[PDB]
Amino acid sequence: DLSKHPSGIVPTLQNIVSTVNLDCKLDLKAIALQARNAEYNPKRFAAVIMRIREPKTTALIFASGKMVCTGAKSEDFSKMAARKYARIVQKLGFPAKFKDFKIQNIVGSCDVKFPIRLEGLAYSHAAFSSYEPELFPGLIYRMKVPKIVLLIFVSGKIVITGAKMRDETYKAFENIYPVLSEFRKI
DNA sequence: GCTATATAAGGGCA
DNA sequence: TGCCCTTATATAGC
Repeated sequence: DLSKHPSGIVPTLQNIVSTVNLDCKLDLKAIALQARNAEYNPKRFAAVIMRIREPKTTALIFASGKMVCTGAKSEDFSKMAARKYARIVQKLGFPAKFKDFKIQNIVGSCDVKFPIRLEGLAYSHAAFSSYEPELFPGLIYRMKVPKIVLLIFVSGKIVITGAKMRDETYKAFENIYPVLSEFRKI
């Protein structure tokens, strides 16, 4: 699909974070007692942690009725898993709705299949880069348009994060592609 | 396991 | 105020 992805590479979506408002106060201890695949340690974190096999995800359910869903490989899968959780809560006795579902972070990654001269890339783009190999082996590239953060490795492996729309993930990778090429390690 | 990245939700505390 | 708490996930040298 060289028309949409000129580099001929499509970043793989790895993790999606979403939120939804169940729109009802939830008794968390009641839920932690009735729910099987759930864990709740208020002294550690103020949320019940639930999980489902398909789509493989984890939800953080708060007393406020708010809910975080993480782990899905796509946006649809995240909405889908979010709905299965809402229905679990519904079946637990709370008048749970599904208000304001929103994708909050999309995580993707790809392999350009060639090593990068991270120091040169960093040096040529100081304004956007943070490369301190002794702290983290990857170059932290904070792209301005779109506002996306890329983790660039010597191996040619790239992690694109911070997107709320998958096109931001694709766009960021397309913008960075010619840059990675410019600093290919020979 | 850790280091780092983005992100939401909450309680708790300087 | 504002930071960390926790969860997921790719990446990789500790």
